[PDB]
Amino acid sequence: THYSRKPQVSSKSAKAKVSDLRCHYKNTFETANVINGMPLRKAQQLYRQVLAKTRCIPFKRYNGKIGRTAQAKEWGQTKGRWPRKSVVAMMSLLKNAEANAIEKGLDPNQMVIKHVQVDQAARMRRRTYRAHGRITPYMCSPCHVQLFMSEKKE
RNA sequence: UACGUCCCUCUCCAAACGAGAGAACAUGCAUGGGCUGGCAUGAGCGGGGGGCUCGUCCCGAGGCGCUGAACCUUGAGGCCUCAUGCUCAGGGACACA
Repeated sequence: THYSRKPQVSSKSAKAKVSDLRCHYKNTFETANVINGMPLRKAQQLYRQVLAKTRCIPFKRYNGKIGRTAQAKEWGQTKGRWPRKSVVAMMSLLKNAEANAIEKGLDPNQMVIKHVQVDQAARMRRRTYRAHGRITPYMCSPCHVQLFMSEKKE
C-alpha cells in the first residue's frame, strides 16, 4: 500500500522498500534523493565513494548550518556531508532491488533508478534530563524509503 | 563533439569550514650528505681530598685526554642538486536533453 508511483512497464522494473529503517530521516533524505536519475551502477559507485570520502552527499533541503565543503561543487551546492549510516543502509536496498531484478529475468547493468521517495516514519520515544529537574524529549525520527528502477536499454 | 573546468592526490605566500595561491612524472616527494644555526664537550676507554689490602694493587666524588665531542637542524612547512630511492597507458565527475 506504499508506492507513490508505479512503473511504466512493470515487467521491466524491480521494486525495493524499507519498513522502518532507523537511520535519520534528514540524512537518508539526501543520501537517497541524489540517485533519483542515476543508473544502478553509477548510483552504487557514488555510495562507495562517499564512504571513501572522495565524493559527498549534497544536503539541499535539510542542510541548515552544516559545514560547507569543497566537494559539493559537483552538485552545484556549497555544503554537503558523508552520512555513512544512511549511505550503507541505501546500499542494502540497492542490493535488494537488483536481486529482485535477477529473479524477474532482467540485466541489473541497465537499470536506471526511477522513483526514490523518502518519508518520515513514526518516531521513537526516549528522554533526556535537563537542568533544574526538567525532563524533555529525545526522539529518534526514522524513515521509510522506497524505490523501483526501470530498465532502459538499446 | 571538442577546448576545458572541478573533485580525489601533492605543495603552502592562503586558511574556522569554503575560498585562495600553486603544482600536477615535477629535485615533485622521501631519506641521506654538506651548509647554516642551537646547546656546550656524548657513551666508552685510559692515566684527586683521602681510604683498604698484602714498593705494589684495589675503593673514591671530581678532573684531564681522545673531543668546539655527541645530539638536534624544517617539521604549520631553514639552505644547497649535493647524492641516491620512489612514480610505470594518474583515477572519478561534469562540459553533453
